[PDB]
Amino acid sequence: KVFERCELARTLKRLGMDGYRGISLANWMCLAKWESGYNTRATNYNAGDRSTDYGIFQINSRYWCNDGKTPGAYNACHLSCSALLQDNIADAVACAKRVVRDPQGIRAWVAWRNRCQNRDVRQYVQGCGV
Repeated sequence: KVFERCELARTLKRLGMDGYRGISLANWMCLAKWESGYNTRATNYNAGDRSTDYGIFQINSRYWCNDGKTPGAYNACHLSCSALLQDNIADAVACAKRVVRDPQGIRAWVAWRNRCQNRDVRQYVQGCGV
């Protein structure tokens, strides 16, 4: 599923992402935008270290979900990476919250540091009714 901007903003709000661990909805929107273009099916194999990024938030298999093919990996979200490829993003959201409960918080994703951090992300949620 490729979410439309405002559709995603309201879905994320309903899921309790607005201000979760201090992270505004617009930050999550900015993150999803750059990680996948709001696409829940997006995947990216990382030939460098044998791990794969999954879903709308491009969550990595080395530590967050289990795909059985990443060496010495962990499954902190305790989900099969398949759960991160569903149209329904409830599981991906559960996992993104798990990610940010760690010290780095939203900084866990480098694309967020590159495209969202210290930027005006208000545009992401404008007119969405959130």
